[PDB]
Amino acid sequence: QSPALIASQSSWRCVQAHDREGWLALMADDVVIEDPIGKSVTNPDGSGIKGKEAVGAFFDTHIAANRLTVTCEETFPSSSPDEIAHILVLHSEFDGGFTSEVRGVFTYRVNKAGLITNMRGYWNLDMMTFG
Amino acid sequence: QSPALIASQSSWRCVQAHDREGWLALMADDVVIEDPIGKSVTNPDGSGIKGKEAVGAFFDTHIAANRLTVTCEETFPSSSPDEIAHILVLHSEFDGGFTSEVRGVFTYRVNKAGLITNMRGYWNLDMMTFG
Ligand SMILES: CCCCCCCCCCCC[N+](C)(C)[O-]
Repeated sequence: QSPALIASQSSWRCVQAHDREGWLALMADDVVIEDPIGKSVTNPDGSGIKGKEAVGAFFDTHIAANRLTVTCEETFPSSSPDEIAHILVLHSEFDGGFTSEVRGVFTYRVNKAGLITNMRGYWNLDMMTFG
Repeated sequence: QSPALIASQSSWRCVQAHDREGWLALMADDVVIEDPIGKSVTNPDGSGIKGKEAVGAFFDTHIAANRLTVTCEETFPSSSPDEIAHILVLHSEFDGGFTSEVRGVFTYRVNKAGLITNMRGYWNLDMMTFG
């Protein structure tokens, strides 16, 4: 498996399993998570979640006590072992009850070491479904 | 329509019409086209095709003698009006009836003037089909 595919697959696994230290272990010190790209509830100023401290902070307040499910519908390798794209379905479940789901394209970049430098999501709240 | 969506649709129109100057007019002077991301036939050194002079040369090489079609299977807005992703199928025909086809994720970014700064493709020669 390419470094990008390993990292993205390991990323989904840690998040779903609520593995804080495993998730952060996948990340470069200079990581930027734009989920989604542009201004949204999960990217308030559009500049993304920047650095492992911020990423852990996000996990703590927004993943720790919430159920998240990630379904990979399709994977698109590039001609670089370090860059990859996927069609993912994100399903979130807050206690007690409120659900949201969104389907979008997600891009990942890793550095030479195989650590995630970028995760970028193409979706918006107009595309989201609620229950 | 968003600037990103407008620019991407216009890119498809220009390339299919062999409109070299119209295509270049959609681009920022700092444009980088990575089709695909990473080293390949259409990205010789993996650093992409950089700037309008180089893009014009790329057009002369890979588009001017290509019966090229672009089919948009699906579009994925982000939360930025300036960034968007699509699943595209690019069908080429060249030199006496050779045909190639690739289906992949293509991301586009525009600047504040709505001009394309980045076009990036997730595909590799291994996912290409022929005839
Ligand atoms: C079998 C190898 C042939 C190389 C594939 C043909 C290159 C076509 C490039 C068409 C232009 C693509 N794009 C994204 C700029 O529109």
